[PDB]
Amino acid sequence: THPGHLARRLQQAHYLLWNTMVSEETTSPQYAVLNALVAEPGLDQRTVGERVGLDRSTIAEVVSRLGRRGLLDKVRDPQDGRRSLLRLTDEGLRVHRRLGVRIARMNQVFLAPLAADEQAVFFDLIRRVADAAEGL
Amino acid sequence: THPGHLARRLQQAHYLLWNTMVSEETTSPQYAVLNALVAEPGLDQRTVGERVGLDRSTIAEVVSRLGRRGLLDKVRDPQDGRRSLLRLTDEGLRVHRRLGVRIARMNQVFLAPLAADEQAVFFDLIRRVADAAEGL
Repeated sequence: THPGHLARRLQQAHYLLWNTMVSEETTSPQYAVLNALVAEPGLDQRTVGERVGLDRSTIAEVVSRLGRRGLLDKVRDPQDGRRSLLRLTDEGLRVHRRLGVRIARMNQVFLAPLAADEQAVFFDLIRRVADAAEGL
Repeated sequence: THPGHLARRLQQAHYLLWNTMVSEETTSPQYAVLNALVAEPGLDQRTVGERVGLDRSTIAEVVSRLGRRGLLDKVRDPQDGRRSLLRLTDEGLRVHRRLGVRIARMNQVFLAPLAADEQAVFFDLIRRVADAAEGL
């Protein structure tokens, strides 16, 4: 059987579709940051890292890259000088919108070999397996 | 729904169980190397990397680590001087055997929230999804 092998395949297959149907340039974590900042403009970097579940070094790297692409701006907080506020640029908003449409299409294509009834089973079974393993 | 999120969870859950039920020291790729060398003692490093699907740098790192733990030996090929033959030590064989038993138990526990009929569905659905995505 080999369910460890199968789980890695499933995750890799999703990563492959992200790269072919969403973007070869914007990664999933980068998009999550744009997404968090659409919902909460001006959120500080530390909190943005928390929203998307990234450590301080990875969020620093993501923010630097999005900054260099002109997709977000970073301002030192006027009040607390040792936090930085992040805000999307006009182009960052545009990129977030375009990618969102592609992501929705991509995930529909990912699940498309399954009939609607099977997709619900797919989620149920995988959730039960992941939940039980993480519950020890 | 978010199937990309779910796929990463499933893979992470398996990685968590490997670490708690198999070994915190021997990784999955390291075990795959021991496993390949039980089946084919004396296989060269390049081919071992091919059997387990690792690039030349990752296999080099795995082999160095297993070597330092006294689990495998490396000999320059008498014929072709620029290939290296790998062979498990007595302890490498013992570790492979003990881990194998743990891996079998771990994978049974991983799939255990599912009834036998559901486990077959779990494999069928995930394979269909991964196969279709990798077929573009």
